[PDB]
Formats: sequence, C-alpha cells, structure tokens
Amino acid sequence: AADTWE
Amino acid sequence: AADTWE
Amino acid sequence: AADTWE
Amino acid sequence: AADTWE
Amino acid sequence: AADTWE
Amino acid sequence: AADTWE
Amino acid sequence: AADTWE
Amino acid sequence: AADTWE
Amino acid sequence: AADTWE
Amino acid sequence: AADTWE
Amino acid sequence: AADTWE
Amino acid sequence: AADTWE
Amino acid sequence: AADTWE
Amino acid sequence: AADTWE
Amino acid sequence: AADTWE
Amino acid sequence: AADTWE
Amino acid sequence: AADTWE
Amino acid sequence: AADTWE
Amino acid sequence: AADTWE
Amino acid sequence: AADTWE
Repeated sequence: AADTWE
Repeated sequence: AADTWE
Repeated sequence: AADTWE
Repeated sequence: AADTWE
Repeated sequence: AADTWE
Repeated sequence: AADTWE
Repeated sequence: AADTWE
Repeated sequence: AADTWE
Repeated sequence: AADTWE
Repeated sequence: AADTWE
Repeated sequence: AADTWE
Repeated sequence: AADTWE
Repeated sequence: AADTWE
Repeated sequence: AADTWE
Repeated sequence: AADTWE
Repeated sequence: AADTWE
Repeated sequence: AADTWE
Repeated sequence: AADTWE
Repeated sequence: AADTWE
Repeated sequence: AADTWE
C-alpha cells in the first residue's frame, strides 16, 4: 500500500 | 494525493 | 484499489 | 478500506 | 488526510 | 493500516 | 504526520 | 510525503 | 509501527 | 515500510 | 520527530 | 526526513 | 525501537 | 531500520 | 536527540 | 542526523 | 541501547 | 547500530 | 551527550 | 557526533 500527498 | 491499497 | 484527488 | 478527505 | 485499514 | 494528515 | 501500524 | 507499507 | 510528525 | 516527508 | 517500534 | 523499518 | 526528535 | 532528519 | 532500545 | 538500528 | 542529546 | 548528529 | 548501555 | 554500538 502507499499513501502520498503534499 | 493518492491512496493505494488492496 | 486506489483513491486519488487534489 | 480507506477514508480520505481534506 | 487518509485513513486506511482492513 | 496507516493514518496520515497535516 | 503519519501513524502506521498493523 | 509518502507512507508505504504492506 | 511508526509514528511521525513535526 | 517507509515514511518520508519534509 | 519519529517513534518506531514493533 | 525518512523513517524506514520492516 | 527508536524515538527521535529535536 | 533507519530514521533520518535535519 | 535519539533514544534507541530493543 | 541519522539513527540506524536492526 | 543508546540515548543521545545536546 | 549508529546514531549521528551535529 | 551520549549514554550507551546494554 | 557519532555513537556506534552493537
């Protein structure tokens, strides 16, 4: 799983 | 943004 | 699954 | 499951 | 924001 | 599980 | 911020 | 930012 | 597990 | 796992 | 800051 | 910053 | 385990 | 494991 | 600062 | 700064 | 174990 | 293990 | 400062 | 500064 944001 | 999971 | 947005 | 918001 | 769980 | 926020 | 656990 | 886990 | 913040 | 941010 | 434990 | 663990 | 901060 | 920051 | 223990 | 342990 | 600080 | 800083 | 023990 | 131990 991966959770990305700025 | 992205949230990827299974 | 994937959930994407800005 | 995933719950996303700003 | 993101909350991911199973 | 993962819980992310600013 | 991120909290990751299983 | 990125949080990656399995 | 990991818990990160500023 | 990896958790990255600035 | 980071707290990592298992 | 990066926190990497398994 | 490791706990880091400034 | 590794935990890096400035 | 860092505190590392197992 | 870096803290590396296993 | 190690505990470091300034 | 190694813990480095300035 | 550093305190190292096992 | 560096503290290295095993």
